[PDB]
Amino acid sequence: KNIESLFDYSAGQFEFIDHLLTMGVGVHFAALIFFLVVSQFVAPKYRIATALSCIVMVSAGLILNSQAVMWTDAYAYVDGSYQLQDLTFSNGYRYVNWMATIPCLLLQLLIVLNLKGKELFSTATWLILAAWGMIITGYVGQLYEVDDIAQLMIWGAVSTAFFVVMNWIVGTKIFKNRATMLGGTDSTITKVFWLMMFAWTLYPIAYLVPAFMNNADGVVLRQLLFTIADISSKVIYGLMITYIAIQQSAAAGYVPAQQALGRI
Ligand SMILES: *C/C=C(C)/C=C/C=C(C)/C=C/C1=C(C)CCCC1(C)C
Ligand SMILES: CCCCCCCC/C=C\CCCCCCCC(=O)O
Ligand SMILES: CCCCCCCC/C=C\CCCCCCCC(=O)O
Ligand SMILES: [Cl-]
Ligand SMILES: [Cl-]
Repeated sequence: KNIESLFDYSAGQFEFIDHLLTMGVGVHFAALIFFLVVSQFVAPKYRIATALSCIVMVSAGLILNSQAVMWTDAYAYVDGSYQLQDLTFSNGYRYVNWMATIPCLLLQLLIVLNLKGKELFSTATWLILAAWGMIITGYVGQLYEVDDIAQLMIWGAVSTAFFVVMNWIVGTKIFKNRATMLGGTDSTITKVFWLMMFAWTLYPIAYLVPAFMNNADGVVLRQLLFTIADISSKVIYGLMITYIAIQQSAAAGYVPAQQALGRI
C-alpha cells in the first residue's frame, strides 16, 4: 500500500499532478525527435549512445503516460474533492521501469567514455548488477511506506549502499577514462558525473517523502521531485551524452559530425 491511496485531493492538487505527468510525456517525446534526427551526425563508434537516448525517451515517456492515465482512472470528483475509485495508483511501476532505463543510461556513458571489449562488458555487468540491487531493494522498501516506516528505512539503507557502490564505479570510470576523450569532452564528462550525482539523489529523497511529509501535499512533492529528476537524469543527461558523442565524432574525423557542428 502506497501513501497516495490515503488521501482525497483538492481539484488543484489533482490537476497539478496530472499536468506534471502530461508535461513529462511531452518533454520526453519532443526530446526523442531531437535524438533521432541528430543520430545521423554521430560516428558509428558512438551511434548506440544516441540510440539509447531514444530508447530511454520512449521508455520514460510511456511510464509517465501510463502513470497519467492511472492517476485519472483512480480518482473522480465526488462531493467537492477527487476521491479514490476502484482502480489504484502507485509508484511501483516506475521502479519496474528503472530495471531497463538505468542500465541504458549507464551504457550510454560507458560508450562515450571509449570503453570497449572485455572492459566494457565487465564494467556494464557490475554496474547493472549494482543498479538492479538498488532498484529491487528500493521496490521492496516502498511496499512498506504506509504499514511500516522502519522497514522502508532499512530497505532504503540497503538500497543506498548499492547506490553508493554504483556511483563509485561510475566516478572511477569517468575520472580514469577522461584522458582518452577527444575534442575537449574530457572537461564535459566531469559535468556529466556531477549532473548524475545531483539528479539521481532526488530519487531517494522522493522515496523518503512518506517519512517526513505523509499528507496530500507530500504526494504532490514526490511527483514534482520525480519530474525534476526524470528531466535532469534522462533528457538533460541525454543531451550532454549526445553533445559528447558528436564532438568526439568530429574530432575523430567523421565528416557528417564536422558539417553538423560547423552549421551551428
Ligand atoms: C531515469 C530514472 C533514474 C535515473 C532512476 C534512478 C533511481 C535511483 C538513483 C533510485 C535510488 C533509490 C535509493 C538510493 C534509495 C531508496 C530507494 C531508490 C530505489 C528510490
Ligand atoms: C529541470 C526542471 C524541470 C521541472 C519543471 C517543473 C516546473 C513546474 C513546477 C512547479 C511550479 C509550482 C506550482 C505550484 C504548485 C501548486 C500547489 C498545489 O498543488 O496546490
Ligand atoms: C502535452 C505536453 C506539452 C508538450 C511539451 C512540448 C514542449 C517541448 C519543449 C522542450 C523539450 C526538450 C526537447 C529537447 C531538445 C533540445 C533543444 C535544444 O537544442 O536546446
Ligand atoms: Cl566509428
Ligand atoms: Cl524510467
